[PDB]
Amino acid sequence: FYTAPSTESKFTEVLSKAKLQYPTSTTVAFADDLLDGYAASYFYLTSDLYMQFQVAGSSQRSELREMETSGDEAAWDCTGSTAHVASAQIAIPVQEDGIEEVTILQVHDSDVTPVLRISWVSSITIDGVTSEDVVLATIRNGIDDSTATKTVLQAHTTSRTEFNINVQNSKLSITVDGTTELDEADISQFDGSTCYFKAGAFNNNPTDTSANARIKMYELEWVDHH
Ligand SMILES: O=C(O)[C@H]1O[C@@H](O[C@H]2[C@H](O)[C@H](O)[C@H](O)O[C@@H]2C(=O)O)[C@@H](O)[C@@H](O)[C@@H]1O
Repeated sequence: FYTAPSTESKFTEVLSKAKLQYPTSTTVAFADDLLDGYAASYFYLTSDLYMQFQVAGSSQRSELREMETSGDEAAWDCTGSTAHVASAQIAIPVQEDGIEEVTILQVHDSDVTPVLRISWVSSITIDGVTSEDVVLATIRNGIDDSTATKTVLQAHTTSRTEFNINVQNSKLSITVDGTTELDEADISQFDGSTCYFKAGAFNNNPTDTSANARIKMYELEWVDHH
């Protein structure tokens, strides 16, 4: 009794270029599975046509991982001259009690390091400034450095919001509803790495391991160019 996101043509291309991971890193549905009507409590189309991801547990995820239509995994040069762009229209609902951070978009390297996470956070303190209920960009400072540079992008709203990630020439930019909120952040620390996009709900440090994080996407696409 779940409608598949594949029933909406606006998702055909991204699903053809994705695989779904749930609840950890193992793939539960490949592109062909997704295109053939895959749907479950953790991944389904709502009545008003959002692709909704839902998951409970610490560091558990319901997440799409960028793929090539060939079936190759996406593995583009993180710092190369070819622009890689991810665009999404995301409605972040008020999260259930005990949900503290939910990652909704990533640039991830082809090993174990997220280059960028865009996440909702209940709270965050950056250089002495605490912000409540915001959308955050987190860029890891290196593969061998567990620390990250964090940037507030937006006050959380339930309204559908346009996010754009543009990666090119060792820099990364983020726009929110068309306004630049992170302007050519350096990611040269991933020279020599390959990268891919992810999108969905990835539940970070919940205080209630039973609560469900929940994220809705009205549009989603990832492209490259030159
Ligand atoms: O909480 C920390 O100690 C560090 O977490 C970092 O983000 C994590 C994130 O919580 C997820 O587990 C993800 O899978 O891996 C990320 C990682 O880079 O290890 C950063 O938030 C960092 O600022 C924290 O120091």
